[PDB]
Amino acid sequence: KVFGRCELAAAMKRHGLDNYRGYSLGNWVCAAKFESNFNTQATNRNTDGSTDYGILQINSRWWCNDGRTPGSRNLCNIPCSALLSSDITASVNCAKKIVSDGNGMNAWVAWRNRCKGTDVQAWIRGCRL
Ligand code: NA
Ligand code: NA
Ligand code: NA
Ligand code: NA
Ligand code: NA
Repeated sequence: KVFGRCELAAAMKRHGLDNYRGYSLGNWVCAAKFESNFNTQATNRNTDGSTDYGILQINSRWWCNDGRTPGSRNLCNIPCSALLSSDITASVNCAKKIVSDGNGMNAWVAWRNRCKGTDVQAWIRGCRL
């Protein structure tokens, strides 16, 4: 599923990401834009044999099991395929596990480069959220 900006913002809001560990909603929308272009089916293969999955391009080395990232972990206790669903539950829950504290969004390089230190409120503008 390819979400619209405000559509994803609203879903992320419903799922509790607004001000999660102090990160306002726009942060998460901004990260998703530059990680996946709001496409739940986004995948990226890395040279280390890991893969990034879903709206937030969550990586298989640590966070999910894809059965092909040898010697890796699954801290979200999910198959990585769960991160490709139109149902954003698994991606949100896993994102919350990644951000386990208030510097946690540094995990996403795209967030660091495109969102951190920015007025992320623009990401929810026009959404009435
Ligand atoms: Na929802
Ligand atoms: Na893994
Ligand atoms: Na797979
Ligand atoms: Na899917
Ligand atoms: Na930006």
